[PDB]
Amino acid sequence: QEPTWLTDVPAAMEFIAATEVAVIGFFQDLEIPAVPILHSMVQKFPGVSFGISTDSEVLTHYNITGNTICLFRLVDNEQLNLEDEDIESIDATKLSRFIEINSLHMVTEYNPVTVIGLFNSVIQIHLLLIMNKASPEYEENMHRYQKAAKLFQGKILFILVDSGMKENGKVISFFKLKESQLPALAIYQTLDDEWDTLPTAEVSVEHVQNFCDGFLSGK
Repeated sequence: QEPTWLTDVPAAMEFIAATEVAVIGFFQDLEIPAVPILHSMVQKFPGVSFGISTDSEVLTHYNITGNTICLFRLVDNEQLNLEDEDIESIDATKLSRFIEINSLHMVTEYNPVTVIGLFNSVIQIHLLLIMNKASPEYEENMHRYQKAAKLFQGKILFILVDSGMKENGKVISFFKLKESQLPALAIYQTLDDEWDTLPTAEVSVEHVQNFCDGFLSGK
């Protein structure tokens, strides 16, 4: 596949808004390795919209000064730049990992890569839904979790922790929760120590919303 050409500001915003995660190359000239490198990511990241613009007014709207590749994401309205020497010495693996790390969605799956992205968002409150992907109720619970995530966008990053995976045993045990108590919610702060849990949760929008609104209270 190939990146979509972006010729004006309304076309660019629309392109970025149509997708939870967009990656756009903003170039003052196409004679740099960033362009084919950017092209090569498309087939690799099927869940990302790739665009490209040389248009002056586009670059200006996004406050671009010189060759920059940006990742945009709905969930926290972020715009992350790969600029200057990052882009000068850009290779595919560095762009690849940058996209992996920072591809946060309305609900992001938890793994050691995404957690880096999650911890570096301006949003400092994280919610975990800890349950097993092989549960009967996984789909329904997840849909409802997605619905509640919309209610708190800009405020809380909704995350899924698949308890069906060994790697996640330690994160689950930090919150003093056991397998038999799942599905459960755990909410915490990136810069502060307080957290809370809702063991044996019913994952209804109302329950999730109440749990979040309680945590947000006062802070």
